[PDB]
Amino acid sequence: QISVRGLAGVENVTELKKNFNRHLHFTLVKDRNVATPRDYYFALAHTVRDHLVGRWIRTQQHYYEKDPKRIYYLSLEFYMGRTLQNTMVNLALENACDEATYQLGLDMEELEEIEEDAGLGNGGLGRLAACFLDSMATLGLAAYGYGIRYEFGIFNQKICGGWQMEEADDWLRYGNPWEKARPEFTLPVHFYGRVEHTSQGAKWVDTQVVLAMPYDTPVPGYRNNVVNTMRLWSAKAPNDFNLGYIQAVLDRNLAENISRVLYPNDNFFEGKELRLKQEYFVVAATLQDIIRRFKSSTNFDAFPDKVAIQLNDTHPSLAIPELMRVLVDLERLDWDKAWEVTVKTCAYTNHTVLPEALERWPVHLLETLLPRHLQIIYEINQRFLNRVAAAFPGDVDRLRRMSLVEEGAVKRINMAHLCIAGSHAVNGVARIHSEILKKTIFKDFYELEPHKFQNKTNGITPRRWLVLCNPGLAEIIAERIGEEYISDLDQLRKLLSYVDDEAFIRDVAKVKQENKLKFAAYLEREYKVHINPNSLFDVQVKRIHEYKRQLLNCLHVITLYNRIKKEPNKFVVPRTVMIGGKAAPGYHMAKMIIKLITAIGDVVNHDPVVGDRLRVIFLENYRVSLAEKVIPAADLSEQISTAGTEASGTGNMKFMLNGALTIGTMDGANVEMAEEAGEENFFIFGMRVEDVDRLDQRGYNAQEYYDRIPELRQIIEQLSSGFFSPKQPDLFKDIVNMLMHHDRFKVFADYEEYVKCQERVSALYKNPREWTRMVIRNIATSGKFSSDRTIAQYAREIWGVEPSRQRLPA
Amino acid sequence: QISVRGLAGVENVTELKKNFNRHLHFTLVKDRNVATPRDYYFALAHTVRDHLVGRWIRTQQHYYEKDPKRIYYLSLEFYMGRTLQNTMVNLALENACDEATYQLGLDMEELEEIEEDAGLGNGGLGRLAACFLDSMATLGLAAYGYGIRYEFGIFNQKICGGWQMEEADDWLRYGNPWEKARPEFTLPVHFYGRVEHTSQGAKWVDTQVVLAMPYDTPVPGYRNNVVNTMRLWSAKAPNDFNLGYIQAVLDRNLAENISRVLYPNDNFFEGKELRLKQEYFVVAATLQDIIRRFKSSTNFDAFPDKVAIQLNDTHPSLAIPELMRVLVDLERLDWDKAWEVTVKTCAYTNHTVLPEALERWPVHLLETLLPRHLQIIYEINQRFLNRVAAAFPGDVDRLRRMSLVEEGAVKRINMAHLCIAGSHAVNGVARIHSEILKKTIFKDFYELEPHKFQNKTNGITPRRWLVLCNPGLAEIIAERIGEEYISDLDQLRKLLSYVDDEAFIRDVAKVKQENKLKFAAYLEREYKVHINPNSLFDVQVKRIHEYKRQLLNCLHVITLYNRIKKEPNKFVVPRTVMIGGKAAPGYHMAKMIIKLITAIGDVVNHDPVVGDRLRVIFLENYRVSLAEKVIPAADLSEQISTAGTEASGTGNMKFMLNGALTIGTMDGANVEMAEEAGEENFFIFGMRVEDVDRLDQRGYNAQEYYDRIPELRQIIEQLSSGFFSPKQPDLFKDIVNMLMHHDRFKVFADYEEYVKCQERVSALYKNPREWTRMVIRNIATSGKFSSDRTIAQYAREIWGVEPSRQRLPA
Ligand SMILES: OC[C@H]1O[C@@H](c2csc(-c3ccccc3)n2)[C@H](O)[C@@H](O)[C@@H]1O
Ligand SMILES: OC[C@H]1O[C@@H](c2csc(-c3ccccc3)n2)[C@H](O)[C@@H](O)[C@@H]1O
Ligand SMILES: *Cc1c(COP(=O)(O)O)cnc(C)c1O
Ligand SMILES: *Cc1c(COP(=O)(O)O)cnc(C)c1O
Repeated sequence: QISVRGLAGVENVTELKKNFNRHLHFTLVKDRNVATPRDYYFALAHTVRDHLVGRWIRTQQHYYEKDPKRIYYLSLEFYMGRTLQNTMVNLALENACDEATYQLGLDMEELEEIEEDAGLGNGGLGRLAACFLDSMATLGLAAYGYGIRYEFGIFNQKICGGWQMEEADDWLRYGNPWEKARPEFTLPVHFYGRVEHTSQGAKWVDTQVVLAMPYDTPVPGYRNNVVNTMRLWSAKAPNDFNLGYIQAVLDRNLAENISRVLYPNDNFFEGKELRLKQEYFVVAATLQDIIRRFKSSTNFDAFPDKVAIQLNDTHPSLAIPELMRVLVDLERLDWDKAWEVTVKTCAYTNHTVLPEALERWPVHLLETLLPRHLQIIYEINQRFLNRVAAAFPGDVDRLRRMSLVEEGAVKRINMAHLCIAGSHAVNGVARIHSEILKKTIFKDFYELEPHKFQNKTNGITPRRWLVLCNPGLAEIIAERIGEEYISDLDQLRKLLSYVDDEAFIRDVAKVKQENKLKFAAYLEREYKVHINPNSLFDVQVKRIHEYKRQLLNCLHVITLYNRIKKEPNKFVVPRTVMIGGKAAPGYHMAKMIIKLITAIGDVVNHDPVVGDRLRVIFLENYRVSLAEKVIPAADLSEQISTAGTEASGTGNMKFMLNGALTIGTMDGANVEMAEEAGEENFFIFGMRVEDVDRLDQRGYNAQEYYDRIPELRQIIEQLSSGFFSPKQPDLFKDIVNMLMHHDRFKVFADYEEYVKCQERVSALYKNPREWTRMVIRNIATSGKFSSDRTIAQYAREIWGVEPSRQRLPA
Repeated sequence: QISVRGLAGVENVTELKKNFNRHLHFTLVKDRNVATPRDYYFALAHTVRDHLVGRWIRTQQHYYEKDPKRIYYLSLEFYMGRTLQNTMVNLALENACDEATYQLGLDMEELEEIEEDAGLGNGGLGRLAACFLDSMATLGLAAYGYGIRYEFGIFNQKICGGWQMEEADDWLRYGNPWEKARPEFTLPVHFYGRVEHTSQGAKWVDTQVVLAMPYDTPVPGYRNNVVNTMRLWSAKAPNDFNLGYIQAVLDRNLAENISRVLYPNDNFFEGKELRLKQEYFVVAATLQDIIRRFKSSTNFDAFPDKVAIQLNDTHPSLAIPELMRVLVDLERLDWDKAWEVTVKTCAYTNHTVLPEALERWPVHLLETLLPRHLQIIYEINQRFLNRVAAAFPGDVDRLRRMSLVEEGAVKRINMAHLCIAGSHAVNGVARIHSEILKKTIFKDFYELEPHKFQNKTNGITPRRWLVLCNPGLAEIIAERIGEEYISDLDQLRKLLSYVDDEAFIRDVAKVKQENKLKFAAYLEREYKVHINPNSLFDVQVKRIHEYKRQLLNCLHVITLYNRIKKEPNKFVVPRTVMIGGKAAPGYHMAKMIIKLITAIGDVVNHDPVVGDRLRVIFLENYRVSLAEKVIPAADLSEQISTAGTEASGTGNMKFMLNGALTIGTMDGANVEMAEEAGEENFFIFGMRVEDVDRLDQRGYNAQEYYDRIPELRQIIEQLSSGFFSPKQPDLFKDIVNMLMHHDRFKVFADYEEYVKCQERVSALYKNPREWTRMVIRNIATSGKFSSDRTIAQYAREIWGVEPSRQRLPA
């Protein structure tokens, strides 16, 4: 049908049909008379997986011959989403499979919709890991994603009476055709025990053994015939475990709990033992595998020439003491040689400055669970503080601040401190975030070792986030400038010579309108809801957080509503305001914000005076596959975090790529997005980092804003008095109370400038041609925000390897 | 190589090789350079499974068209063993696959050895279920095995210092290529709750839901292109289960525990709630499926014309009240019509008379877990006792004895009573066992309803138990009388015209000697043990039980040893005495007997005076796949249960078929084996049922035998004084104490006649020609003991269907 989906050759289509019927019969043991749409999805999945297999085997083979430096991306989260369309896109099979399925009387798009998201992540961080694996394969890096195969990923979100309910994400119920179990490479992981000191050094004994069983998932590069590996570990009890009889077998479930469930906290730390078990489990099994692969090339001087280990935040920080433990206790290297090897192997990406998100593990937990690691951590701390003392003699305060060990009621290990000490590179995830690291929380570490601190601004894969989710936009771009941009997104700048071309302006607006019609219909079908598709689609999709200020958005929506009620017969640009995201299940305030969003919707959507001029929709179960639908349908991207809180964001980039204008604060990658497009092509409002600091010094008094802004007082009096909760007048007293007395994120301080800036968005939306021209200027400058740029920067400036776009032979 | 293994056609072999290489590449994602023997086993498994798939689909299709009466075999146990060789045998692929694997440089026999037993059973009962499924498929019956997919089957037995240690049977670690998950036919099973009475009858409410997910395993018939289905249920939590968040997800394991582990008790009842949950789970999910399939043919008068349900002992007795509950509470049939349908649908096989094996469930357990079933059971009891009262007016004692409800400290339901009341047929499993049922424990039920009581003598499948385990014997038989006997074992009588043929006598002895050489070498390799293969192989393999009297065997072995020490320089027929079996983990006395067997071995095998004249071997981890090796190697079958305790036995039949002579009591199927071969071709000794009864009336005084038999006193003084346990002189005081004061199974009463009969075995073994002639007379009369005869009898006399040997088209 469309050019960027590849060729449907007569041979290819015939062969895809033969193999689809072979899998339906032999693999699924179904005839065509009893097959369900789900059997047809599986037969197709198996048929596309067959095209991966040769490439996967030849790629892993090639890495054995050439023995390049190996990259190990350690993450507790890989937010993969669906695999089928991504595989077809990257193998150029999409049109062939459309054709082959059409000739068997099936709709490929209907079968695509039956795939479960691999939801093994919370949001930005897990999804960055997935975009990275795609970019590492596209750039021919010998890269491995290592993590945990959670039985249950991020919970499925139901709304009941406007409240979030959680349901278990049973994503493996029907089987995962993408993974290959490798039970033959099962490795032991040790817990508890105690340290004995001998003549021959320290010895970790009386440990409980958990087995780590790997599942390999293929990661295809973009048409380069490279297939890298994501290895995920599953926890298994040994067969002698507890071995009255019955209970011993049932108690195997204590050990297997380690890989049962993803912790559903976004940008928050929960100090639970099961979480620390997950962190050690992935580090212990991964490092044995890394070392096994290295020894099949005694001499560990070459280890950092053959191995880069990237730590995705501090979640796998134990990789540092674990590598020391293996090198010192098992390989019998001296401390200093082992440490040199460790520092040159490890690098640490920091993702947040929020105090409540930084991992600070109580010493009593590490003492019980990982006694030897705690000894190695104390020893690291001693030798690290001795270097601080020598460089800053007499600065005892620096020594207390830089310590890996925090003093207090409970002693904690600062895992971030451990990562900086044990890594040759520390990077933030956007320029402003990397600057904030050097000026604030890591100032001391920066003054000791300025050379370690880098920026690597985040990116998104234009494969999933343009070609796959927005084929119509991909196509009209390819019509003008060819296909090369999909693996070289900087080529999108060539679109600037088309901002005054009438046909291109018409095609960009037509794709946007088609995406909106398609998404409005998706809402009708799956959730019986009626939206005007000629309205401005104002979309805020991201995890529910105080710092991301969904509440600021709520205040704008109630402001629009109050303005309609006051002057009902005046023209307003119509809007569908859509807010979606999950709250962490124990995050009371995030759960109240969801409830307020739905409560606003219950009042606004049923007011006859409002008409189809204002709709408020809570998008249920926001996840990777809902993002692929709603991002392409959006007109306005809401990126309205308080300046200095959103380290980068990646949602922002997705919408820039897909033809939405951004209303945002000078926070995270928003700053670099505005720099690339021009400030005049961006709806920037609100405090800078500098202004928030000025407010903090004098004191944030919310009362002042409530007293000076009559429009804001009206909203607060409405919230307080039960305008939005008639049967429960005090339902939202916690929200009012927090906004008035304990707002860390200064929602009221940005209110006036937000509402005024939202009027400028409406004004431009009245002028379709100038809206679409500004959209073109955004799409055209979105190249920097490709994960291909990000990974090429990690590769050249951290890992010491050269990316490549050269194809492996088929 | 050998004729009964089928043709290796040039096309067949080429095609098996192509598909083996296709599965190694596409299915296992291995090249030939990294593949292990286990990858080669899997590629072959997948290649043979592909030949099942067409036949399976066409068979299930054919049953939908023809809509024959359906047989449902409900068992908590299917002792399947390995599937690969069985599939090849029944599809005539064995020589083709040998040839195809040989040409790829692999040894098929080495790959066969890598398959895990499906050990979803304890022994005789579970293995009867497996032999039955094979015979039902061979006789073209529309039959379904229904059970539980236990994650852990019968434990792996290790011996440490002569003691049994249990290890978890992780049989699914590497995957099961034989099963097909059918998550789309998942059914709810209810537990707990309470009964509400309405206008519209009774209603079971506030229940906990467990999901039952079926796994289908193919059951190929012998070269008739029939493939029946074994459906096993797996327990799954619903996604709203417990739905702080983390614990709710981890607590899903409470529901999934139902199908986690097989209870490892043989011929013993443990009244545990988890066991009752397993019993309801398989019955609830199976009956919904049975009814679903019936409704795709309102009118339940025809139900028993379309459905037979066979209960394998009382383990699925809840099928009776469950069928009533569905018919009365859900389908709104009146009680009497529902009961008529239930009785005509259900039939009950009894397997034991041992009091401690009969299921008697406390009322308080049924009250809490299955409140509605208990109400239906009380109602059954009332209407049943009203018929007893009418037929036997004034016999209040009969009423107490026949009650489904036993009075006492705790009230119990007698599940056997429920089965007789709710079934149109009750059968024992050997003629003497069926007679004992009518004269003793079910006398009262027999006098009320004589027409219900049948015999169906057990059998074994000659496919697994001759062709598969003993190809050399199968072949020399096929040389003389053709192949037809494999599906018509009565044809073995034709071998009687060869008892005086010298070539046949030579070939029978050569196969036996080859089997013994092959088994002696298996012992050397896997367990570093050195046996004389010219010795008589005296084999007792079965679960470790007081009633099966391994101890009587021990007494003979110590007698032989004491006779050698007294007269070292006199000739004795050399023997390898091999005893093997598992003890139930909580069965203290069974665990002590294993320890005594190994303790005898430690003394006997290390005495230089004894030489290679007497060896005692404990065969570790006795299971279906060890039975396929040791049964063909045996000279003497030990079937020495106390008369009236072994309902049938099936081991006995396996050895008769495979060229071993039997030393046994007139117990179980031993009686009919002796009748078929002639008493003169059988080593019968000991008390009959009549003699045990005579001893019971006067009182069993073990002292009397100890006082009169000096040889026996010597053994007891040796056991007591620590002759067999030097460092622990009192190790075996429990064994001596039980034999002297509390022996329910009268070991000493059979001792004298056992030792004298064992001398007659030795005498005949000195005369190879007359031993082999007696062996021929045994093999020749073993036809009755085919499970094909058994199932044809169930079919004609219980289920009301005609067996068929006609092929489905390929
Ligand atoms: O770099 C990827 C994204 O990382 C987000 C983040 C920071 S900390 C964090 C986290 C996620 C799960 C469990 C614990 C912490 N996620 C962070 O909040 C986003 O700004 C950023 O875009
Ligand atoms: O009919 C098959 C075999 O059944 C054996 C049996 C009786 S009761 C029983 C059992 C097995 C497992 C759990 C509970 C009871 N097995 C019984 O002990 C054998 O004699 C007989 O051959
Ligand atoms: C990209 C993405 C995110 C991250 O969005 P932010 O706006 O940067 O928080 C979260 N969830 C999903 C499903 C995503 O695709
Ligand atoms: C046949 C068989 C049994 C039953 O043997 P009995 O001697 O009748 O108790 C038990 N276990 C296995 C593995 C069998 O094959």
